[PDB]
Amino acid sequence: ERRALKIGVNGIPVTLEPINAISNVGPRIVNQIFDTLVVRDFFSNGAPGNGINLMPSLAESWERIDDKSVRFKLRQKVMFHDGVEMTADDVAYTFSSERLWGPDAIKVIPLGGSYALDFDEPVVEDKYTVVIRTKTPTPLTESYMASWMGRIVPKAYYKTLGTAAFGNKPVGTGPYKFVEFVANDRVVIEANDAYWGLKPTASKITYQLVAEPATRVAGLISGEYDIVTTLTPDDMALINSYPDLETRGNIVENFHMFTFNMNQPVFQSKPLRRALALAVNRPLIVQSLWMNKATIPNGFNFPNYGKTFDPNRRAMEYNIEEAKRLVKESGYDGTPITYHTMGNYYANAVPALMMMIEMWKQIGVTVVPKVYAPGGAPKDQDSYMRNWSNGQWMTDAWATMICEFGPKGQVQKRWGWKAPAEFNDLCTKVSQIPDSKERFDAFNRLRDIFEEEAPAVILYQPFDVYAARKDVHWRPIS
Ligand SMILES: O=P(O)(O)O[C@@H]1[C@@H](O)[C@H](O)[C@@H](CO)O[C@@H]1O
Repeated sequence: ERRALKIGVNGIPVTLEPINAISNVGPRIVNQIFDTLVVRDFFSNGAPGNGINLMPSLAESWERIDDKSVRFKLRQKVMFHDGVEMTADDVAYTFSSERLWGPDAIKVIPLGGSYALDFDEPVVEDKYTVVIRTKTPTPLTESYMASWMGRIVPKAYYKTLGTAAFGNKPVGTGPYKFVEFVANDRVVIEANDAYWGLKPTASKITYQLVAEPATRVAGLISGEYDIVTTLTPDDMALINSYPDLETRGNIVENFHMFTFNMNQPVFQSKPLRRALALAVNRPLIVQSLWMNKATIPNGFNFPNYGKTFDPNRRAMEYNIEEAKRLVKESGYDGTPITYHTMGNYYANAVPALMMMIEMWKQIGVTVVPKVYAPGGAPKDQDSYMRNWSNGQWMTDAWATMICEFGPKGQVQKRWGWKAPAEFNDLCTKVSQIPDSKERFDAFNRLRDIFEEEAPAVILYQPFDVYAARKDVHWRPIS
């Protein structure tokens, strides 16, 4: 009654440490190894899978005490995979200055600080009670605990190994336990029948990298894989013609983009970045490669932001006249610019790049594709243009404009974006004020600066498609 599942995936994460595994490919694995304190109810308030009401998980209950503090009462007798009982000490360590948000924690969780709330040190009240605290007020704590930043780690084991080594031999509380990790190849996990929640329904899960999507489709058809990920609308007709198979597709709260290494002289200033942005004909790409199923957002602005979503914001601009003028102004040499892509790790990455290369040729810029294999990513000094994505992981516009593009983020710190001082001051501002017209307007000003500066260029939200045998009723791919 419990099958061993074989899952053909687009990629494999670089680690299984849950924060450092945040990517398009990590969470589907780490969400089976680890649990959170609370979980989102994806079908609350009539939502078709993107609901936000919070429900108990490792925490049986919780109470917001004040604008800075939330007490969690933990489930008792929850076992980590190595037999150690989870306690409030583990939860406190998970959100500690040492592990997550303090100064030295950046050396090993590079993005921990940028993706953290303004935490203060947790307080352990007793074995099963912990208080999560923030130095300044925020309403986001509880929902943050249901996010991909909330996965609970075992303090003693993790601290002994350290972040990096723990990521190669992870121990969690989740329904599946670690068996093996081969970089750029596979992860195997097995049923944890000591799980505190519903008994696992699969005996084992193997996530196998299959880089080419047509090979993933063919492996589903042959029975080599039970489930495959990261397909496109074009694959659906063929798969659905097999009575034993099916596809599922939906718009995801994630956007595809391209971005720049702004430490490189050719992109240190906005003119050539903005020229490349203004020449992207998004409706043509969507009609050609996505069967008109991918969604083009009106800026860095998504409905899940709730009170900081602007439903009346203007479209992102397409203006080849202005693009040509900026190519001339920038002083651009005609020298080819590389665009690195890890094959089709992002669905339609290579065919979308080929369409954009032609769009860029029409404005006088020569862009060359550099298609590489997993593990073959270039050193930052050899990177110029590259593709990326951002998952919109909070019900607030703080993520990902501030997380990724704010003064504490990687776009400014690692990739060298010298953002206007006004942008960094508005990032600081929205983070210290509550939902209101000043906050809503500040996000619209950040969005405008983002478009004028072009540190990245938003393409669209992909229509994500997965496929599986109909007789495989549980699919651990999100
Ligand atoms: O495109 P990727 O697979 O690398 O994954 C990105 C992360 O890098 C990013 O940290 C996060 C939040 O913005 O969204 C995605 O998961």
